[PDB]
Amino acid sequence: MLKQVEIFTDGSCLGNPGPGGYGAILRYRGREKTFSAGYTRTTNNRMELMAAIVALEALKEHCEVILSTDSQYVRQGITQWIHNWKKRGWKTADKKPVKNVDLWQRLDAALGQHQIKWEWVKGHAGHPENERCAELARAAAMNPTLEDTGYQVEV
Repeated sequence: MLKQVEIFTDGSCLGNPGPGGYGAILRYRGREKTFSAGYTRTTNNRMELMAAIVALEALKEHCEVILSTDSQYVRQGITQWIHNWKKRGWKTADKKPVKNVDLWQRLDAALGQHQIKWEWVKGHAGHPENERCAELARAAAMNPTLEDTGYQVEV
């Protein structure tokens, strides 16, 4: 039994906007849970974020997590953006809502419930788990069955 929750995530999109999907593997309690869904019209950035959201919202209790992902998008947000966006009420320099605020807020809400350690990996050098996430993400993108109601073109 592992003493830390381990999450692996990836997302993929066939357009901008186009069919996308995500794959996330969660090692928790003593089980390995795999999550994957496809959206008819979305973006690659929204799928990377959606993959982390889904895994984290699957945790019912406060946990110690290690999230491994190659998303530059998540990495940039976690490390350079989110802290300053919160100070600014989630507005850009020109006072408009930040792009994908819906998902960033939803991620934020999940983050604050656990003790997380982020593992930024190189796509070309991932764990077999990262590689499976991509497979899942790809498959999902060829069979979308959900609507990304949050997706906008505007902001």
